[PDB]
Amino acid sequence: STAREQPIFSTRAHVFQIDPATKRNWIPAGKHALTVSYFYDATRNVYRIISIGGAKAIINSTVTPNMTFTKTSQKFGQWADSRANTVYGLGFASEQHLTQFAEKFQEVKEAARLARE
Repeated sequence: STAREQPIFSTRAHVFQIDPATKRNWIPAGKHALTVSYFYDATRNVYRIISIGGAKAIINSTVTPNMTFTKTSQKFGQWADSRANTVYGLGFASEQHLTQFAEKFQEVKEAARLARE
């Protein structure tokens, strides 16, 4: 619990990102399903969504007080990251998995809100 980086939640999902030019077409990021997790950075007092693929951080989004995750199908969800200047999309294996990720997003945003004070 005293770790610099504390794992919070991990799940599997295929990752995508909206095309930066028109923000209409979805572009797969790392074709295969990857582990997507929420971590608590005790060094910066922030929560982050991280996903590693091909020795690269396909996702490293800091969860801010007004960042929102929206379900756009029964198994897909997305969120805009204004800091990173992109939009991430996740395709889960089931509706239950999407629900799990979304509920954790909300629980973690609450922390960020209090974290911001």
